[PDB]
Amino acid sequence: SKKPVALIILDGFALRDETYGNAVAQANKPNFDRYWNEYPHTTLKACGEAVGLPEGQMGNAEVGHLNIGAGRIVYQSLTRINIAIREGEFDRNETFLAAMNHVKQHGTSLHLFGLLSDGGVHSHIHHLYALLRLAAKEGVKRVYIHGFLDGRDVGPQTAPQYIKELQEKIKEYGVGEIATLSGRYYSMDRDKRWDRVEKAYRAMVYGEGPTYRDPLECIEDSYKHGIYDEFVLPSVIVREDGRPVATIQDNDAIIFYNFRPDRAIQISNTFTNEDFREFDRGPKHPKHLFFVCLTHFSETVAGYVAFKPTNLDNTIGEVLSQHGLRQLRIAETEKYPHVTFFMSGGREEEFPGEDRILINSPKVPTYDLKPEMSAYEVTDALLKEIEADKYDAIILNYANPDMVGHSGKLEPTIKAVEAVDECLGKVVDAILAKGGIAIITADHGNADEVLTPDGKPQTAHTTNPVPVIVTKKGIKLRDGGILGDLAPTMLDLLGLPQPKEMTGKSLIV
Ligand SMILES: O=C(O)[C@@H](CO)OP(=O)(O)O
Ligand SMILES: [Mn+2]
Repeated sequence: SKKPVALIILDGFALRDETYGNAVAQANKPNFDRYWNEYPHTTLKACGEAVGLPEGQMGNAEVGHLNIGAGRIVYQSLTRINIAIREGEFDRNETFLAAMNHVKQHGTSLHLFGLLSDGGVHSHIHHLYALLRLAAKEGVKRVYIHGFLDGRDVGPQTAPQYIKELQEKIKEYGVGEIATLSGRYYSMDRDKRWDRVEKAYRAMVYGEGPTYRDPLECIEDSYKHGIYDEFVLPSVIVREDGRPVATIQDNDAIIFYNFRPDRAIQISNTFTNEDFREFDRGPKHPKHLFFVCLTHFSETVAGYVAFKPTNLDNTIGEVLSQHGLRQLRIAETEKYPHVTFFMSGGREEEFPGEDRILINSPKVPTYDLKPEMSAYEVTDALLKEIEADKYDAIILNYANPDMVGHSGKLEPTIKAVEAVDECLGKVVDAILAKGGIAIITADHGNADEVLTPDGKPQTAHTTNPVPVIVTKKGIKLRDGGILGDLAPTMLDLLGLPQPKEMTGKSLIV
């Protein structure tokens, strides 16, 4: 039948020499290793300019998957917006101005909300300072900030530094008041866990949740309970009279300064959807909100986009489609969006011939509680499909390393890696039996450093290079490649012509 070519992405699996806090190196990976010893391999740059990001910036699932599926260096939003601020164009943004014009003409309020850190994955605090300075320039009187605490793209208990810096800028620009503070767990969920979402929503609209006069005391009090940045309960900052600093009301304007869509869609829909059934918003639910998305989130969001998106044509998925091949995209909840939407270049609709399998991730708050996650069910489901001789190409993502690594815990991250390695063996073998080829790789680093030099949790990504194995004897892979070379390599294996849009180059010599 078919000799399937499979693209296998071991999420957050990177190569790093130091083995201290390196889950990847400490894990027993017989399968992975044997493939690395017995087949052609290399490494690829998945950070900075190589993937369309500023120099020094680390990579992540969105970037990685856009680039991997695009076959070219994809220009990222972070970079694009940093440049706008640099070139004096940010202040001339018609969407920002219209938002500020709105609150001024109708005398409502402007609210700014998003991740409060310099992680650069979902946002950057510097953009917020940019919106605050622009606001002061435009003469907006009432500006309120609703902060989503990080602890995931940055240190786990670094919120206080960001809060302190923000307070300095506030005083410097002369506008803005921190209204609420919520952990990204509740305000930026992407797993459709509406109870978490509702918590954040009700804090911002009804001033419901833990109340404090001082933002810093809110943080310190939560730490005392062992609850850090990422998981802090949506809290409300109150005034001297006990009233909330500010609640979101009819006709106010909202600028969500996040530039990555997966964790922004949910809370955005909660604010803009005329009909919302996931949960009851209650009778005061603010209506007529002038809503601004920093970048395109989804068509379901009844708002405006500051920076317009641009189609990426002829991504691996499209080429496969145009040539009549049947493709499958598969992963569990946590990375389902990446193997589908991002892999297809920011498109949600399946291509003709494209099949998708979604496997539910375990019902646990944090994955360090269940390292193997749902890796076995994914593998099972995939093996059946492989056995049926249905697909010409396959795109699989094992989310374990990144998900468990984000916990900053060494032992669980090792179990995760080993769980993935076991499954990987079963998958690559079955592929080989069908006479196909596999392309083992990753989208970015993480699991390779889940502890700081000092032995403390390291919850973020790394800048280390990712691995690449092509299960085909008799060939050689060139070095110095980048993720944008993977798509071309797959088309090479499939004997399909490479489109002009893909400015990348096959790794096969
Ligand atoms: O959890 C997420 O949304 C990011 C970190 O902010 O991780 P990844 O890029 O791997 O999805
Ligand atoms: Mn991650």
